[PDB]
Amino acid sequence: YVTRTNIFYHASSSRLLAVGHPYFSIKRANKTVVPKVSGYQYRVFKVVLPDPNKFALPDSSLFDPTTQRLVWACTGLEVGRGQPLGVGVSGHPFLNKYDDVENSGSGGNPGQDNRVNVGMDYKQTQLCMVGCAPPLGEHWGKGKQCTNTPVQAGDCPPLELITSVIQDGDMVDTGFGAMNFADLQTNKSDVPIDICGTTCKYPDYLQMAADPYGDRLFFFLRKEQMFARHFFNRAGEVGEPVPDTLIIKGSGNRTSVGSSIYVNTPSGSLVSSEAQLFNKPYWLQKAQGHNNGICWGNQLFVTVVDTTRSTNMTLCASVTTSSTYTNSDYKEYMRHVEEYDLQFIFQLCSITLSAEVMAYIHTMNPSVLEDWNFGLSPPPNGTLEDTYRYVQSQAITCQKPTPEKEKPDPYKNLSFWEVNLKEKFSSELDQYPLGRKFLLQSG
Amino acid sequence: DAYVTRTNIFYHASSSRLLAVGHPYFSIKRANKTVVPKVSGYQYRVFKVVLPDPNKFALPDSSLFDPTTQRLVWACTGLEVGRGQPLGVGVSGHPFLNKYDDVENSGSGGNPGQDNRVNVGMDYKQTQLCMVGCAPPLGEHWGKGKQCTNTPVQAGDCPPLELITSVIQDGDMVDTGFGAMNFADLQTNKSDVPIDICGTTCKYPDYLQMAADPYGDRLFFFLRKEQMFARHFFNRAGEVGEPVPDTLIIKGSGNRTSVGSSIYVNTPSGSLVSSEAQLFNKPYWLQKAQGHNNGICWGNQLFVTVVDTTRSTNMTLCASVTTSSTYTNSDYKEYMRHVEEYDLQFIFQLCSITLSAEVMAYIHTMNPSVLEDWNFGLSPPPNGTLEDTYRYVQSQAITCQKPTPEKEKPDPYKNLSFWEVNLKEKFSSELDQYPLGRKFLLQSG
Amino acid sequence: FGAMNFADLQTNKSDVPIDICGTTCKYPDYLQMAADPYGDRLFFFLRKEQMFARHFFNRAGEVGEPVPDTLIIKGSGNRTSVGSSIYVNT
Repeated sequence: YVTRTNIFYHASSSRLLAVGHPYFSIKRANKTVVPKVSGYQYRVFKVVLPDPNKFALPDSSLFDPTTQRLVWACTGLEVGRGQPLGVGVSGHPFLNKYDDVENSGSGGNPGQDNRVNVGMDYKQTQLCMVGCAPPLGEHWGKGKQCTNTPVQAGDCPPLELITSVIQDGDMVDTGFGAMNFADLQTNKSDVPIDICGTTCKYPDYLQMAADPYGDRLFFFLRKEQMFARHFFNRAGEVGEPVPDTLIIKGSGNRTSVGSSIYVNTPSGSLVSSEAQLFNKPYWLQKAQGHNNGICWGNQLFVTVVDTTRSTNMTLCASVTTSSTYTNSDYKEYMRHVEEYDLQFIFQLCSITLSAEVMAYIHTMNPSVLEDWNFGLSPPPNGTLEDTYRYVQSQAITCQKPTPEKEKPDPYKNLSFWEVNLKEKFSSELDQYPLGRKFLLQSG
Repeated sequence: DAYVTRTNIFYHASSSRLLAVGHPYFSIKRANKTVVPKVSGYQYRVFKVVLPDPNKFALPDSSLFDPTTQRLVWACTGLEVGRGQPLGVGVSGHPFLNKYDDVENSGSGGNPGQDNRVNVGMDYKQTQLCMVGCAPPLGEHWGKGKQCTNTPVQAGDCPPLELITSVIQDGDMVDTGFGAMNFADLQTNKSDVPIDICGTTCKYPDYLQMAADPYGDRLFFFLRKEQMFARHFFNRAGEVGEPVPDTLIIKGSGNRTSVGSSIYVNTPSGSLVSSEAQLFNKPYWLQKAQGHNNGICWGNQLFVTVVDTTRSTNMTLCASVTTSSTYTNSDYKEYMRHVEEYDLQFIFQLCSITLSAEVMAYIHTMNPSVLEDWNFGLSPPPNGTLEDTYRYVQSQAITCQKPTPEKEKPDPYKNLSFWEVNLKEKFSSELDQYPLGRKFLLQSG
Repeated sequence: FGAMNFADLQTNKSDVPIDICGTTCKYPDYLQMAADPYGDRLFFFLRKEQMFARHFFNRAGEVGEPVPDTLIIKGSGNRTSVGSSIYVNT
């Protein structure tokens, strides 16, 4: 039903800032000096693009400027990523830990504060997600216990699966679960320090496969490998005693209980250069969903998260410039670099205009009708109803801080990294490389 | 399969979600009942699919088929496992293990027993599999205790073994490769294996036994992937039992007149995940099956078994019964659960049958107990036939117990238990606005 | 380890091996070469690299900036001492 056009463009930025501290965000209450800039953080970008009915087109002899609209059609998609390779690492300098359970006979008596410096690697991961609708991240928090008996602190609760949109800055889980280590962990010491202040996420694809619009997902790959290195313990008491059915009470020191909690050790394998999905161009020559290149609002969502170039930088600075070697010479400083760019090739679609397909987009999305004009008057939404909002000689209806004002813009508290490229088009494409790579593909 | 006609009717089904969490190692409960059962990654996954009768739905045309002759049924086309968790393995062990010491890097030799039980946690082997069929599958493990019995038994003899072909119930742990055998029976130490394996039974499927009956009620799809490597080596602690023959060894004096370890124990291990090596969310298409059964839910009913190790993570959270204090090791008490996620995405084809005598003979061959659900099976001579003379011997207070013949066999497996799912309700004609029903067009072309 | 003038950024001259103590490592990009519309610096390229992590090590000296007092739970007595969160990949 769409009108496939004839002319293709391209835009790209030149660079994208991401440099600074991997471990955490040091920020004064007056001002921020550097955010937590880490490789493991989710990297979501949104470009803003212009509108093709806004940009005047001189070769418009195909279509009449009243009976038709115009929308872009994203065709060629390409991820720019150009840093040197290398693994990063984090940890916790104070970890609840008895010993290696693998080669040890029994454990000592838990006294006070066996929290020591252990610093651990993470997994391989590379991914991509492209659309004109934001993606959903699925995480958990503690389920509220139901009021049958009063609970004491120190309990196992159940757990609610929480759907949320994905921000920037939050990190991916490393097989430790999309769970609130803010809420569920309560000691601030059991998981590493990079994540202990927050929670981690993961995208659920099957509910993401459950949309009729197609505008949220049409193209997606993944790699993500991992193995487990070691087996250690926690340090503390156990809220659940293991039963005496399948165990035997011993004698002597064996009557003193050993560790029941075991912890794993997530760990990365060898890296690969060849297996990277970066800088291989992709095209929706055919769609898998309901978005046949029809991105809306001149808006794009991209999220690509990587662990491969994750190396964090070491740098020191002298304090006294001493001659004979001391330990009081150099104060430490830790940063970590990231660098990306985005490269995209497009098409157009001139929309045939009736009220039926004007009723189509409302059945897809009602928000962008605010600028999709057609004549603003005859969407006749009005039908018969009693009254909710429009009878105000007030007397029962009141002071109302919340009810209708915080809801209509959903993404304002969604804090994520942004990109503004509303002028970077290109008519001819022999002067741009990846379109020339397309030019042999088109022939 | 050449007696039915492949129709043109194709629908879609969908289960939305299946939330399931629980403690990994054992089940927590009071004395009464379980609200929080033992859930972990390595339990076998027995399920039941339930489909409604196709004749009771108003199919769009009534002329191409005839209900007075035949009673059509669903037929399967292509299904897949929609696994949905972040990838990761969670491990366990047993806090009191039977062991001398390590044999690999033998620093010094041991002397047996004296109760030095060992806390060692280790990983497992890896599996991935999928298995379907209109009848639930049959697994195996080993048994103990019976012989031809000519000789008496002393304290602690050697028993022979016995293979137990048995059904898989859900919650049964899949083995780490040790042995499909009753650990409650053969492992009397109650200490030697990890904690969820100490009392229960691990089992395993026999695929050639699935290849035995040539119908195919237990198999028409069969895909697999497993990997394996063992890291280091152990002993046990105890007594030798059967001694090694010294007829080829040469003994020695000093401390070496004493016996060393003869019992030698592996420590198996797992390799990394390979996310391209999985088999989930890839649409599977079989135009030609492997048994006589070309994908028919005989019973309007199916059985799927798929066990994961990739998303086998354990999960922790810390909690202090204390309000706040200066930090000791006596502050927090710990709790463990284990997340799970499974969903099913289901495409079928309505298939017509025809009624003939050898047809209704063959249903009595296949499962004779099922035609009573069908309606056009009527016996014109009576089966009750007034042998009891239609219940009038005298009924001398028979009324109280007259109803004790109610009805028998309403379930073939009453004591068998497993988790399942209702699917009487999730159907639609045009699957195109559903996911993967557009991928129906790809394979068809 | 990084694309830097290391002897500038490290005044210790002892936190890296020898051939990077007073030198400066570089690494070729692709994209600026991809950006040029002439290609006198690019017409055919390829690469292959493998790496994994052996160990984790530390550095000793003046401490850095710790967390803002809440993600730490303060140790007791001997455990009051806090050290190198400098996490050395290998």
